[PDB]
Amino acid sequence: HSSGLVPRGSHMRWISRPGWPGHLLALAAGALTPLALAPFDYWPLAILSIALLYLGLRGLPGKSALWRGWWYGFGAFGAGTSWIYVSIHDYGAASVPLASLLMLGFTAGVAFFFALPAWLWARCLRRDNAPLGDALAFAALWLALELFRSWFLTGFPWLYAGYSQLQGPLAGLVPVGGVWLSSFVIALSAALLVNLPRLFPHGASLLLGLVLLLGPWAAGLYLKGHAWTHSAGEPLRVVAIQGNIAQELKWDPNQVRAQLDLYRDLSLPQQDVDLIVWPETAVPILQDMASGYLGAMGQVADEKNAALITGVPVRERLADGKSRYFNGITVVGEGAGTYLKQKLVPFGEYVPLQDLLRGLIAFFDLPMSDFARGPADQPLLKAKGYQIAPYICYEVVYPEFAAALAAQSQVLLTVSNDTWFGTSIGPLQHLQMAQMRALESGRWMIRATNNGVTGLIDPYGRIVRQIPQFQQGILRGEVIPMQGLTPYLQYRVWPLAGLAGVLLLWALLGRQLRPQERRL
Ligand SMILES: CCCCCCCC/C=C\CCCCCCCC(=O)OC[C@H](O)CO
Ligand SMILES: CCCCCCCC/C=C\CCCCCCCC(=O)OC[C@H](O)CO
Ligand SMILES: CCCCCCCC/C=C\CCCCCCCC(=O)OC[C@H](O)CO
Ligand SMILES: CCCCCCCC/C=C\CCCCCCCC(=O)OC[C@H](O)CO
Ligand SMILES: *C(=S)NCCCCCCCCCCCCC
Repeated sequence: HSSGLVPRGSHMRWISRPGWPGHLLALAAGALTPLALAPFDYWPLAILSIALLYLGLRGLPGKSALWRGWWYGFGAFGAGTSWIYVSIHDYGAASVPLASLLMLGFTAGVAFFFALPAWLWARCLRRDNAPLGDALAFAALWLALELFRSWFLTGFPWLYAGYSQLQGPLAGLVPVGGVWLSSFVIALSAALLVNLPRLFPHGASLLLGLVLLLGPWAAGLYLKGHAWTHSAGEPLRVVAIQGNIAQELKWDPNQVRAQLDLYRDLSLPQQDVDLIVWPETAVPILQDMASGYLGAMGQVADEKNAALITGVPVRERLADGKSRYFNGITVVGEGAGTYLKQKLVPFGEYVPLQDLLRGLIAFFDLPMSDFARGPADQPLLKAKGYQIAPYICYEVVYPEFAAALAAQSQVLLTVSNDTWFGTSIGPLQHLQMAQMRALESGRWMIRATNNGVTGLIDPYGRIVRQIPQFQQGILRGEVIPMQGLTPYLQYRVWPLAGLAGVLLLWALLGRQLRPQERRL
């Protein structure tokens, strides 16, 4: 049998005990997670962060476990996504005290994405006396935890631990089970290293712990660089245009026309290529009222035997009066199709509780928007006879959602505007998650940005071609259409999710099961 409590005199009990020291370690532990992500990319920190949290929950009761999970999550988001403050301050025009209070509220609320599972772990799931089962149960809890984060309210799938393995040794597992399997193995390892000393007395158990600990790592390295997809056709020559049109939230007539003339003038001279791509809302005019600018741009592409792909605000006139808006992208030239954004950022593209909050937002002079969600099932964009999966801005962040469109495609395309966050680590984290989509999908991704990290991503998630951010530039490069299905795109989460459900159900039942001192 095993208690698990560290022997007295080791200076390690405060970690797993109720009180402020254990919470402060958890706060710092959570703050490691951005370190393991881009741009720092110290991926072993991801294991340490989770290992520290797992250890800090060992003896803990439910009420203090909940708050210790809140402190961990507060450190993760307070350090990992605090960069959201830049958009609110610099482009929302809010003062620093105001913007600080908003971000303080946000990360304190978002920190409950780690508080709730911690509380669930303590009250119902944790088995301190079974080291091997506890590690599996914790890993399977980590999956549920991130899966829940993708779904709840609108979802905030930021800082998944799995993204640290994009260029890490576990990159071989990402095409197999997605970012989900990557997070699962990082948590599983982290709990095994904690409980590994407890298996030293026992040979067979320790051996089994070592296979579970290092087996998947070996499997990830063995599968690193393996191509599950095959060439579908001749390479496409791609030109992406990055015009640092200063974001003006008050959108004014004289700067609009200079946008239309900037993107045109930059496209014409480019010697013939297969694809011209423009970033998010590259043409600022509504789709219906830009027939002239759009129509001319198609013939310019036609003379260049090319397809032009650009983001454009799209309007829908209802039967009664006023319109409805969408953040769309459309294709002209050698191609067709128009895609409408489905995932909308709350408080950026729309107001989630507009009736109460509208007046409140207005008194503090905060920007508001009224974009609407795209339909459930939309066709893919067509360009030179190929199926191009479209992603606008942070739709790339939702892995299950991305996989549905990534399948049934031969190339991946995203246009996004990272201007809002400036020189912070947001755009790099955002970009990193875009590369994971290429690695899960075994497809090339074209990423054109209004100003931040435009590039071409090979099917291994590696950035083969890119241009400097924060300056006007053009990216010339070649991407290859891809055929075939990765295992992750074939089966998605369900194989791993079912395994996790079993492990959670086992732990839940096994925690309360009589250990062969049966009453019957
Ligand atoms: C003591 C138990 C033994 C275990 C080993 C020691 C554990 C503590 C080690 C490091 C935590 C301190 C890290 C401080 C928090 C990370 C720094 C940070 O958050 O920087 C992110 C930055 O804000 C992005 O812009
Ligand atoms: C910085 C916070 C200090 C707290 C740490 C105290 C205990 C360290 C625990 C485990 C090893 C983590 C150290 C790993 C060093 C970084 C990993 C690395 O070398 O990555 C290279 C980089 O990713 C190329 O881009
Ligand atoms: C979801 C968005 C958040 C909505 C609200 C979520 C729950 C808020 C509960 C209390 C708020 C004020 C907390 C006051 C501090 C509570 C301290 C406490 O309970 O400590 C117990 C101790 O840790 C055990 O030993
Ligand atoms: C370990 C402690 C973790 C918690 C930390 C505090 C969390 C409090 C919440 C919001 C603070 C609002 C201020 C956020 C300031 C971030 C500013 C920022 O990241 O800007 C990047 C800059 O542009 C790069 O050049
Ligand atoms: C294009 S949309 N890129 C912008 C990325 C914005 C990141 C900000 C995310 C804020 C989401 C909060 C939702 C809260 C859910 C509970």
